[PDB]
Amino acid sequence: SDDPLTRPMAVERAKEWLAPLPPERVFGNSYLVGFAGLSVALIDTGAGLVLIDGALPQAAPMILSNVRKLGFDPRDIKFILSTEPHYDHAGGIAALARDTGATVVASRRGAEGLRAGAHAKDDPQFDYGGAWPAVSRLRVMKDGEVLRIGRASITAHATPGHTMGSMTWSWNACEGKRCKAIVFASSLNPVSADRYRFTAPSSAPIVKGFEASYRRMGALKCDILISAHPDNAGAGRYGSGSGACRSYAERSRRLLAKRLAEERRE
Ligand SMILES: [Zn+2]
Ligand SMILES: [Zn+2]
Repeated sequence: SDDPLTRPMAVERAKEWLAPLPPERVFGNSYLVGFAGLSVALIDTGAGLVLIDGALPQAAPMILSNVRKLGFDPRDIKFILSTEPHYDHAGGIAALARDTGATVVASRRGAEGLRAGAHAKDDPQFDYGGAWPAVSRLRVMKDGEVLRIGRASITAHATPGHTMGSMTWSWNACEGKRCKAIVFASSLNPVSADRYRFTAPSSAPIVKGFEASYRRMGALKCDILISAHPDNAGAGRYGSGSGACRSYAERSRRLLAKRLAEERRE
């Protein structure tokens, strides 16, 4: 069995990214089933399960194992939400969709990258090239659109900048009468291949994209923040409490400012 959808990528970086963690309940019906360096969430909606992201291709079996350790059947995963079409977050999604029958859910631009399993021309990391497992079974959400399943309501928020189709997901998780607003934030890291310039006129959609993302992340109700790379939000697997999403955005803003200045230095 040479499985195209799980054949490993980035095996050296994966030693850190995929370091194991026990799966844990976040709050309510919502759980973490990812790794030390890459977040994967699992929502039990009462009418099926929803996963958020899929890590690397070889992570798909590890994710399904974690889902089982929590007592769930992966055959009940109905949707896999995608924050971005890069192989460290989408790499395992095709395998997960194959094995579960789930529909993959993304932004319009995100879906285009998922279908291709390759970088789009306006992706800051286009020049890195490469290919990763492509996805075909795709549902596009518009910015502000809500996915309702079981008793859960998940809102899609376009949060471009890292790529044009990067997308953040929010929903409420409840325990008895107490509910918390959870945000699973796409990366906002301004990184690129070597020759890419964020200050080029052709990059303006990406830079205006970051500005819209900062405004969105400042507006969200955000009792709990799960960052696609959890170290971007700090120590531990998620951050909580007033201000988390705003701090996350400010971190990105500071990195972007530093990057723009770097490009404007002689
Ligand atoms: Zn990325
Ligand atoms: Zn990433």
